Amino acid sequence: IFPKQYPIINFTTAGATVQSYTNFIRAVRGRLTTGADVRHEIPVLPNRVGLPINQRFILVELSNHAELSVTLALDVTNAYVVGYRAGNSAYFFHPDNQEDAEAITHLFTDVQNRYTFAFGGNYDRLEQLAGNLRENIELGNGPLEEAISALYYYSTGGTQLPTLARSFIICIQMISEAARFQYIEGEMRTRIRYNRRSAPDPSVITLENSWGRLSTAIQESNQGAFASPIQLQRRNGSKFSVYDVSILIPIIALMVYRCAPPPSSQF
Ligand SMILES: Nc1nc2cc[nH]c2c(=O)[nH]1
Repeated sequence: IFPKQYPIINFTTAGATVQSYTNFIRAVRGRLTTGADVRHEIPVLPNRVGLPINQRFILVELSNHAELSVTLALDVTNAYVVGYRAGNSAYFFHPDNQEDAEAITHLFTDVQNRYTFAFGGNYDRLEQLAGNLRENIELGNGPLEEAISALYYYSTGGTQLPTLARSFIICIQMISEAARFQYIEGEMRTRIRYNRRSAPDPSVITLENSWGRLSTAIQESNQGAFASPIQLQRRNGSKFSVYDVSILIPIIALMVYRCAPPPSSQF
């Protein structure tokens, strides 16, 4: 066995409800952030520069309403889905650097088959493969159910890259993005609430694209005041500017490490 297995969080699309979903998201958030290091009341993700391999990844066990199981590997430093496991085969996205590649080799070391995609796992690449943009890809418990099915069957011959990519895009938003933004969590919650399945509107997309920007601004903000007005998008697509972190507090839940903690008065 591998010395100390990474924490595993489970979820199932079977009898999934708003409650179970909320629990899942809160659990993920709790495993990502150590609780400590919060800038302007918002918790920050662990700094990779000094983060040991053992406390680098979080496993997410996704099960279908038809005995299908798949396990995603979440990068604790940015809630980035690095890869997944199905049956006895592990698939990882092409790393952007040797450092991460070195870390990736520690995932699912007990599988018989390991494969590394030539393409990256970032939205821009995935959308090209899926032949569909996020704004045209539906989200919800249903789509998620189908997503798990595709991912699992990839290791058996189903393959179909367009579908495979689409599945990833779905899982990422419903898990990673949901844990990142309390707002996105709500969107998914409403969808599950009414057994709905719909594509994400502008406001959601913009947030996903601006996660890094926001994290930076909030950390380099003079006591909450942003150094420059950040433009965001509304549900109808209309743009608006944000000047203070206060407005974003109930929206964003987690931020990626950017600036080094100043006098850390952690009390
Ligand atoms: N792999 C991957 N993970 C995440 C997590 C948030 N956004 C993304 C993304 O675009 N790709």
